[PDB]
Amino acid sequence: HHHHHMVDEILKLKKEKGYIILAHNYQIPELQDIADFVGDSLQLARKAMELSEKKILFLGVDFMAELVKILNPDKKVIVPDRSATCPMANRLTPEIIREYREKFPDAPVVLFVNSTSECKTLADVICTSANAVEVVKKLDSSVVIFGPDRNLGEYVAEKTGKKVITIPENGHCPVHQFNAESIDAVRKKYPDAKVIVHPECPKPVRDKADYVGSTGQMEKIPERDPSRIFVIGTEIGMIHKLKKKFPDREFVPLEMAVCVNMKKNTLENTLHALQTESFEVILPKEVIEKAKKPILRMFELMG
Ligand SMILES: N=C(C(=O)O)[C@H](CC(=O)CO)C(=O)O
Ligand code: SF4
Repeated sequence: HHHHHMVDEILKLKKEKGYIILAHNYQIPELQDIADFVGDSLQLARKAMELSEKKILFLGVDFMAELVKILNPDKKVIVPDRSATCPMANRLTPEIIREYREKFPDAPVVLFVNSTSECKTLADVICTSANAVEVVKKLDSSVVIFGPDRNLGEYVAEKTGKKVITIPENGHCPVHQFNAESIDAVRKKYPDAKVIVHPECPKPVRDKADYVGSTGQMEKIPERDPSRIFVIGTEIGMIHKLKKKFPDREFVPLEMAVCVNMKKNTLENTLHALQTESFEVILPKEVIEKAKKPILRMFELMG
Protein backbone atom coordinates (compact mmCIF):
# COMPACT_ATOMS: atom_id res chain seq x y z
CA HIS A 1 0.00 0.00 0.00
CA HIS A 2 1.55 3.30 -1.31
CA HIS A 3 0.32 5.26 1.85
CA HIS A 4 1.80 2.78 4.34
CA HIS A 5 4.87 5.01 4.65
CA MET A 6 2.71 7.94 5.94
CA VAL A 7 0.32 5.74 7.91
CA ASP A 8 3.16 3.86 9.61
CA GLU A 9 5.15 6.97 10.48
CA ILE A 10 2.03 8.70 11.86
CA LEU A 11 1.34 5.71 14.13
CA LYS A 12 4.99 5.65 15.14
CA LEU A 13 5.32 9.32 16.00
CA LYS A 14 1.96 9.39 17.78
CA LYS A 15 3.12 6.68 20.11
CA GLU A 16 6.67 7.99 20.49
CA LYS A 17 5.68 11.58 21.30
CA GLY A 18 2.65 10.73 23.47
CA TYR A 19 -0.11 12.17 21.28
CA ILE A 20 -3.72 11.07 21.17
CA ILE A 21 -5.36 11.75 17.79
CA LEU A 22 -8.96 12.99 17.80
CA ALA A 23 -10.80 13.24 14.48
CA HIS A 24 -14.13 14.69 13.51
CA ASN A 25 -16.56 12.52 11.48
CA TYR A 26 -16.00 14.70 8.37
CA GLN A 27 -12.25 14.01 8.08
CA ILE A 28 -11.10 11.90 5.11
CA PRO A 29 -11.33 8.13 5.62
CA GLU A 30 -7.53 7.76 5.75
CA LEU A 31 -7.34 10.14 8.76
CA GLN A 32 -10.39 8.59 10.50
CA ASP A 33 -8.52 5.28 10.19
CA ILE A 34 -5.39 6.53 12.05
CA ALA A 35 -7.28 8.37 14.74
CA ASP A 36 -7.58 7.10 18.31
CA PHE A 37 -11.07 8.45 18.56
CA VAL A 38 -13.51 9.60 15.90
CA GLY A 39 -16.75 11.46 16.66
CA ASP A 40 -18.79 14.65 16.52
CA SER A 41 -17.90 17.88 18.28
CA LEU A 42 -19.73 16.85 21.50
CA GLN A 43 -18.11 13.44 21.74
CA LEU A 44 -14.63 14.85 20.99
CA ALA A 45 -15.19 17.46 23.72
CA ARG A 46 -16.24 14.82 26.24
CA LYS A 47 -13.30 12.60 25.28
CA ALA A 48 -10.90 15.52 25.58
CA MET A 49 -11.87 16.03 29.24
CA GLU A 50 -11.24 12.42 30.26
CA LEU A 51 -8.05 11.44 28.41
CA SER A 52 -4.88 11.09 30.46
CA GLU A 53 -2.47 12.13 27.67
CA LYS A 54 -1.03 15.65 27.73
CA LYS A 55 -0.76 16.06 23.94
CA ILE A 56 -3.64 16.09 21.41
CA LEU A 57 -3.54 16.13 17.65
CA PHE A 58 -6.90 17.43 16.63
CA LEU A 59 -8.27 16.76 13.09
CA GLY A 60 -11.18 19.00 12.27
CA VAL A 61 -11.63 22.75 12.13
CA ASP A 62 -10.30 25.47 14.38
CA PHE A 63 -13.34 26.33 16.52
CA MET A 64 -13.48 22.66 17.52
CA ALA A 65 -9.75 22.47 18.25
CA GLU A 66 -10.13 25.60 20.35
CA LEU A 67 -13.07 24.05 22.25
CA VAL A 68 -10.76 21.15 23.11
CA LYS A 69 -8.06 23.62 24.23
CA ILE A 70 -10.50 25.65 26.35
CA LEU A 71 -11.54 22.45 28.17
CA ASN A 72 -7.90 21.28 28.53
CA PRO A 73 -5.86 24.43 29.03
CA ASP A 74 -2.74 22.62 30.24
CA LYS A 75 -2.57 20.11 27.36
CA LYS A 76 -0.73 20.85 24.11
CA VAL A 77 -3.26 20.80 21.27
CA ILE A 78 -2.00 20.88 17.69
CA VAL A 79 -3.64 20.94 14.24
CA PRO A 80 -2.15 20.14 10.81
CA ASP A 81 -3.71 23.05 8.96
CA ARG A 82 -4.11 26.24 10.99
CA SER A 83 -6.50 27.68 8.32
CA ALA A 84 -9.12 24.89 8.62
CA THR A 85 -12.17 26.75 9.84
CA CYS A 86 -15.96 27.01 9.44
CA PRO A 87 -17.00 29.98 7.22
CA MET A 88 -20.43 30.24 8.82
CA ALA A 89 -18.96 31.44 12.14
CA ASN A 90 -17.15 34.44 10.89
CA ARG A 91 -20.30 36.37 9.99
CA LEU A 92 -21.23 36.23 13.74
CA THR A 93 -19.45 38.98 15.69
CA PRO A 94 -19.29 40.40 19.31
CA GLU A 95 -21.10 43.56 18.24
CA ILE A 96 -23.96 41.47 16.79
CA ILE A 97 -24.20 39.48 20.03
CA ARG A 98 -24.14 42.74 22.10
CA GLU A 99 -26.79 44.42 19.89
CA TYR A 100 -29.14 41.48 20.29
CA ARG A 101 -28.49 41.14 24.04
CA GLU A 102 -29.60 44.78 24.52
CA LYS A 103 -32.56 44.35 22.21
CA PHE A 104 -33.67 41.13 24.04
CA PRO A 105 -32.31 41.36 27.68
CA ASP A 106 -33.88 38.23 29.05
CA ALA A 107 -33.09 35.97 26.05
CA PRO A 108 -30.13 33.65 26.82
CA VAL A 109 -27.49 33.65 24.06
CA VAL A 110 -27.04 30.11 22.82
CA LEU A 111 -24.01 29.75 20.53
CA PHE A 112 -23.30 26.75 18.31
CA VAL A 113 -19.86 25.18 18.55
CA ASN A 114 -18.84 26.72 15.19
CA SER A 115 -18.49 30.21 16.50
CA THR A 116 -15.31 32.09 17.28
CA SER A 117 -13.84 31.52 20.69
CA GLU A 118 -14.16 35.29 21.20
CA CYS A 119 -17.91 34.92 20.52
CA LYS A 120 -18.15 32.04 23.00
CA THR A 121 -16.86 34.41 25.67
CA LEU A 122 -20.12 36.34 25.29
CA ALA A 123 -22.50 33.32 25.21
CA ASP A 124 -24.73 32.06 28.06
CA VAL A 125 -24.50 28.50 26.80
CA ILE A 126 -22.79 26.59 23.95
CA CYS A 127 -24.40 23.75 22.03
CA THR A 128 -23.64 21.27 19.26
CA SER A 129 -26.09 19.84 16.68
CA ALA A 130 -26.45 16.83 18.88
CA ASN A 131 -27.65 18.61 22.07
CA ALA A 132 -29.07 21.93 20.77
CA VAL A 133 -32.71 20.85 21.33
CA GLU A 134 -32.05 19.41 24.79
CA VAL A 135 -30.09 22.52 25.91
CA VAL A 136 -32.71 25.01 24.73
CA LYS A 137 -35.59 22.90 26.18
CA LYS A 138 -33.99 22.79 29.65
CA LEU A 139 -33.20 26.56 29.74
CA ASP A 140 -35.46 28.75 31.88
CA SER A 141 -36.73 31.03 29.11
CA SER A 142 -39.26 30.75 26.30
CA VAL A 143 -37.01 32.94 24.11
CA VAL A 144 -33.37 32.46 23.08
CA ILE A 145 -30.84 34.15 20.87
CA PHE A 146 -29.19 31.51 18.72
CA GLY A 147 -26.31 31.47 16.25
CA PRO A 148 -24.75 31.23 13.84
CA ASP A 149 -26.82 28.53 12.05
CA ARG A 150 -30.33 29.69 11.10
CA ASN A 151 -31.58 26.28 9.96
CA LEU A 152 -30.52 24.64 13.19
CA GLY A 153 -32.11 27.48 15.15
CA GLU A 154 -35.43 27.05 13.31
CA TYR A 155 -35.32 23.28 13.84
CA VAL A 156 -34.78 23.96 17.56
CA ALA A 157 -37.72 26.33 17.64
CA GLU A 158 -39.88 23.62 16.03
CA LYS A 159 -38.84 20.92 18.52
CA THR A 160 -38.95 22.99 21.72
CA GLY A 161 -41.89 25.27 20.92
CA LYS A 162 -39.81 28.27 21.98
CA LYS A 163 -39.06 31.47 20.17
CA VAL A 164 -35.56 31.31 18.64
CA ILE A 165 -34.03 34.62 17.45
CA THR A 166 -31.31 33.71 14.95
CA ILE A 167 -28.12 35.72 14.37
CA PRO A 168 -26.62 36.79 12.07
CA GLU A 169 -28.83 37.12 8.95
CA ASN A 170 -28.81 33.92 6.82
CA GLY A 171 -26.18 31.99 8.82
CA HIS A 172 -26.08 28.61 7.02
CA CYS A 173 -23.84 25.63 6.19
CA PRO A 174 -23.28 25.30 2.34
CA VAL A 175 -22.54 21.63 2.75
CA HIS A 176 -26.09 20.82 4.01
CA GLN A 177 -28.07 22.63 1.30
CA PHE A 178 -29.43 19.45 -0.24
CA ASN A 179 -32.63 19.93 -2.32
CA ALA A 180 -35.72 17.93 -1.31
CA GLU A 181 -35.94 16.41 -4.86
CA SER A 182 -33.00 14.21 -3.96
CA ILE A 183 -35.26 12.64 -1.28
CA ASP A 184 -38.12 12.30 -3.84
CA ALA A 185 -35.72 10.52 -6.25
CA VAL A 186 -34.32 8.19 -3.58
CA ARG A 187 -37.75 7.17 -2.20
CA LYS A 188 -38.55 5.85 -5.71
CA LYS A 189 -35.18 4.09 -6.15
CA TYR A 190 -35.14 2.52 -2.62
CA PRO A 191 -38.75 2.48 -1.25
CA ASP A 192 -37.71 0.80 2.00
CA ALA A 193 -34.60 2.96 2.69
CA LYS A 194 -34.71 5.25 5.76
CA VAL A 195 -33.64 8.85 5.05
CA ILE A 196 -31.61 10.54 7.79
CA VAL A 197 -30.66 14.20 7.40
CA HIS A 198 -28.83 16.79 9.47
CA PRO A 199 -30.73 19.57 11.29
CA GLU A 200 -28.60 22.07 9.32
CA CYS A 201 -30.46 20.96 6.18
CA PRO A 202 -33.21 23.34 4.96
CA LYS A 203 -36.71 22.67 6.29
CA PRO A 204 -38.17 21.01 3.14
CA VAL A 205 -35.36 18.43 3.33
CA ARG A 206 -35.85 17.89 7.10
CA ASP A 207 -39.61 17.47 6.56
CA LYS A 208 -39.24 14.76 3.89
CA ALA A 209 -36.81 12.75 6.06
CA ASP A 210 -37.61 9.79 8.28
CA TYR A 211 -35.10 11.06 10.82
CA VAL A 212 -33.36 14.34 11.58
CA GLY A 213 -30.17 14.12 13.59
CA SER A 214 -26.59 15.19 14.10
CA THR A 215 -23.80 12.78 13.02
CA GLY A 216 -23.64 11.40 16.58
CA GLN A 217 -27.38 10.63 16.41
CA MET A 218 -27.18 9.19 12.86
CA GLU A 219 -24.65 6.68 14.12
CA LYS A 220 -27.05 5.46 16.81
CA ILE A 221 -30.12 5.15 14.55
CA PRO A 222 -29.21 1.69 13.12
CA GLU A 223 -28.95 0.37 16.72
CA ARG A 224 -32.75 0.73 16.95
CA ASP A 225 -33.83 0.73 13.26
CA PRO A 226 -33.23 -2.58 11.43
CA SER A 227 -33.50 -1.12 7.89
CA ARG A 228 -31.02 -2.50 5.38
CA ILE A 229 -30.48 0.80 3.61
CA PHE A 230 -30.05 4.32 4.96
CA VAL A 231 -29.73 7.43 2.85
CA ILE A 232 -27.56 10.01 4.60
CA GLY A 233 -27.94 13.78 4.22
CA THR A 234 -24.67 15.10 5.64
CA GLU A 235 -21.03 15.61 4.65
CA ILE A 236 -19.51 12.64 2.85
CA GLY A 237 -17.04 11.68 5.57
CA MET A 238 -19.96 10.31 7.63
CA ILE A 239 -20.58 7.53 5.04
CA HIS A 240 -17.22 5.97 5.78
CA LYS A 241 -17.88 6.16 9.56
CA LEU A 242 -21.32 4.56 9.19
CA LYS A 243 -20.12 1.74 6.92
CA LYS A 244 -17.36 0.86 9.38
CA LYS A 245 -19.77 0.74 12.39
CA PHE A 246 -22.50 -1.17 10.53
CA PRO A 247 -20.88 -3.24 7.75
CA ASP A 248 -24.03 -5.26 7.18
CA ARG A 249 -26.13 -2.21 6.20
CA GLU A 250 -25.92 0.02 3.10
CA PHE A 251 -25.31 3.75 3.42
CA VAL A 252 -26.09 5.94 0.49
CA PRO A 253 -25.27 9.62 0.30
CA LEU A 254 -28.29 11.77 -0.32
CA GLU A 255 -25.93 13.76 -2.56
CA MET A 256 -22.18 14.19 -2.62
CA ALA A 257 -21.39 16.97 -0.15
CA VAL A 258 -17.85 17.92 0.80
CA CYS A 259 -16.69 20.45 3.41
CA VAL A 260 -13.53 22.02 1.87
CA ASN A 261 -12.23 23.07 5.31
CA MET A 262 -12.58 19.61 6.82
CA LYS A 263 -10.75 18.20 3.79
CA LYS A 264 -7.72 20.52 4.38
CA ASN A 265 -6.28 17.86 6.68
CA THR A 266 -4.34 15.19 4.84
CA LEU A 267 -2.02 12.34 5.66
CA GLU A 268 0.91 14.52 4.51
CA ASN A 269 0.21 17.58 6.69
CA THR A 270 -0.84 15.29 9.59
CA LEU A 271 2.62 13.67 9.35
CA HIS A 272 4.26 17.18 9.28
CA ALA A 273 2.25 18.11 12.37
CA LEU A 274 3.60 15.11 14.28
CA GLN A 275 7.17 15.68 13.08
CA THR A 276 7.27 19.36 14.00
CA GLU A 277 4.70 19.20 16.82
CA SER A 278 2.95 22.17 15.15
CA PHE A 279 0.60 24.08 14.87
CA GLU A 280 -0.23 24.68 18.48
CA VAL A 281 -3.69 25.94 19.30
CA ILE A 282 -3.22 28.93 21.62
CA LEU A 283 -5.81 31.14 23.24
CA PRO A 284 -5.31 34.03 25.69
CA LYS A 285 -5.96 32.81 29.29
CA GLU A 286 -8.66 35.46 29.50
CA VAL A 287 -10.50 33.85 26.58
CA ILE A 288 -10.20 30.41 28.11
CA GLU A 289 -11.49 31.59 31.52
CA LYS A 290 -14.43 33.39 29.93
CA ALA A 291 -15.37 30.83 27.25
CA LYS A 292 -15.42 27.88 29.59
CA LYS A 293 -18.46 29.21 31.53
CA PRO A 294 -20.99 28.72 28.68
CA ILE A 295 -19.36 25.34 27.83
CA LEU A 296 -19.65 24.05 31.40
CA ARG A 297 -23.19 25.37 31.52
CA MET A 298 -23.94 23.15 28.43
CA PHE A 299 -22.84 20.11 30.38
CA GLU A 300 -24.99 21.17 33.41
CA LEU A 301 -28.04 21.35 31.15
CA MET A 302 -27.46 17.84 29.79
CA GLY A 303 -27.05 16.16 33.21
N1 LIG B 1 -20.03 18.95 15.31
C1 LIG B 1 -21.17 18.77 14.87
C2 LIG B 1 -22.15 18.79 15.92
O1 LIG B 1 -22.91 17.83 16.07
O2 LIG B 1 -22.20 19.78 16.65
C3 LIG B 1 -21.43 18.39 13.42
C4 LIG B 1 -22.16 19.30 12.43
C5 LIG B 1 -21.46 20.59 12.08
O3 LIG B 1 -22.09 21.47 11.57
C6 LIG B 1 -20.01 20.89 12.31
O4 LIG B 1 -19.25 20.66 11.13
C7 LIG B 1 -22.14 17.10 13.55
O5 LIG B 1 -21.49 16.28 14.14
O6 LIG B 1 -23.29 16.85 13.14
S1 SF4 C 1 -19.64 21.05 7.32
FE1 SF4 C 1 -20.66 23.08 7.38
S2 SF4 C 1 -20.99 23.62 9.60
FE2 SF4 C 1 -19.39 21.97 9.55
S3 SF4 C 1 -17.30 23.05 9.44
FE3 SF4 C 1 -17.94 22.67 7.15
S4 SF4 C 1 -19.01 24.57 6.57
FE4 SF4 C 1 -18.85 24.56 8.95
